[PDB]
Amino acid sequence: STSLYKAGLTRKFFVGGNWKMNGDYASVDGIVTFLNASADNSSVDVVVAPPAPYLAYAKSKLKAGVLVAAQNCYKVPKGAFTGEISPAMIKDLGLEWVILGHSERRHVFGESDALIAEKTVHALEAGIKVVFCIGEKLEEREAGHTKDVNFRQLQAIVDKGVSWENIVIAYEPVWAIGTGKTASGEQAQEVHEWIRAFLKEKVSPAVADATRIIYGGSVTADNAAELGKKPDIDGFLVGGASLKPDFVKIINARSTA
Amino acid sequence: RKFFVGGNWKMNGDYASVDGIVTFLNASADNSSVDVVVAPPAPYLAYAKSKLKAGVLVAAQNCYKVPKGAFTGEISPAMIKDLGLEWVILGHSERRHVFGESDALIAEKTVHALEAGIKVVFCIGEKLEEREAGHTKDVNFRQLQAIVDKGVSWENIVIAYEPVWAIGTGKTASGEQAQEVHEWIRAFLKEKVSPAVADATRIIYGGSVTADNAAELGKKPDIDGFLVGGASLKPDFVKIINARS
Repeated sequence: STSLYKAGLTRKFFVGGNWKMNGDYASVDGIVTFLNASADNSSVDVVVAPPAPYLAYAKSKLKAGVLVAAQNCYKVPKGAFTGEISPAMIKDLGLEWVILGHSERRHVFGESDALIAEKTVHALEAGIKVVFCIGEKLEEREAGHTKDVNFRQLQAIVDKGVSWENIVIAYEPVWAIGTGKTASGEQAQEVHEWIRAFLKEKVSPAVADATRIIYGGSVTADNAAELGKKPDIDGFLVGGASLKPDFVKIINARSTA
Repeated sequence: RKFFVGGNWKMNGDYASVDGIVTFLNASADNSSVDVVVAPPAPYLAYAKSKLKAGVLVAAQNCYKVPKGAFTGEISPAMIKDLGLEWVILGHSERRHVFGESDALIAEKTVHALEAGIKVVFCIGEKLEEREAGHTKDVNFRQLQAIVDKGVSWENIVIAYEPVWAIGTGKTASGEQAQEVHEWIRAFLKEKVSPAVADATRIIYGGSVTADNAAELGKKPDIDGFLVGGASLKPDFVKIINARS
């Protein structure tokens, strides 16, 4: 059940920017410009996810401090899957990150827990790191099933026997995505504590304290500092605000003072 | 109707293998009587566009129904155009049956893509069980009726008939089977749209097309080209492009 003890600050912070279906050469140029000019908050792993057609472009222009990730991928390296990309391609492009299980993939494009778990297992085997997304819908939280949803989504990869060194868990309540309805620091902290409790029992105390757990869902330059006060929130997954200069303010808010 | 040959690389490719394909394609001379389009995986679209001779156009393997928005993992016609491309494959069997894209979603994608000013290779095809049950005509017509219902125009649409049972199995449709379906498709277009559209719309065949059968399939008058998967990854793809030469 939902643990109570707060974690110590023993994990490297993480701030990811998911551009979603946004971007063209000109706008990507603009983003890369403010990202490169930003201070190199070495205390924070910074990752951005451009749409597939702009992955190589972004990597060629970004400073070493900003890593590039794919927004999704499939479960085999090569094959007859029109419209899909694989970890092999991600590696070929010189990238080492991928976002899997994003709310939009699960609820707009119907990706199942099983599929997402298979993708995760394969991506990890390939040597790429994964930002594993989980989260409940408003009706589910109101029915008191926040824990049940997150448990199932996480158990899906535990059952596949994945290792956790290269996994960053992103808790993103569906109701907070692009709605401005940000979870309160308290609400987020309690879910993150529960997630660590889950990891402690399902895996090990070591994994629980080493695994980064970031919050996503209407994170803005104005609430980042406030949310970052919670020891169990190791960073954020940013959507809309990752397309603007405010993304830098969010990174600065998370970095060591 | 000018011959149309498309190469769908599907989820295949890295810089090295893409370079190999670009090499044999660039080595070939252009054929005035054949339009050639290849569809690289999304991460290599720009790379392929910069490396390929002007005679070969690049197409995206899929896209969504809005120009921009919160749809992680999706690309749009706006991006396709920004990349300098003018083609997209929609409704491919793998999207419909492996990733569950509905007839309605595909029709909406098609409407949006055409509105954006890009051309569409609209894919349709029945499964083995549907053909055995006598619904080849029904299934293919239903998939087409979906865009007819949306009121799309057809000047920028190439129809790709690819029976599911013939994809990557080596179980190629015979020339007679394909010709029969393409004739039905034109009848559908002549009735639902117009005689002009029925005669102008290019209908290409896909499903285990190889250098061994392309020449023979190409002799059927209602087949206006091919959509090639596995065979598009090797040099003999050029023999398919020149199927009517």
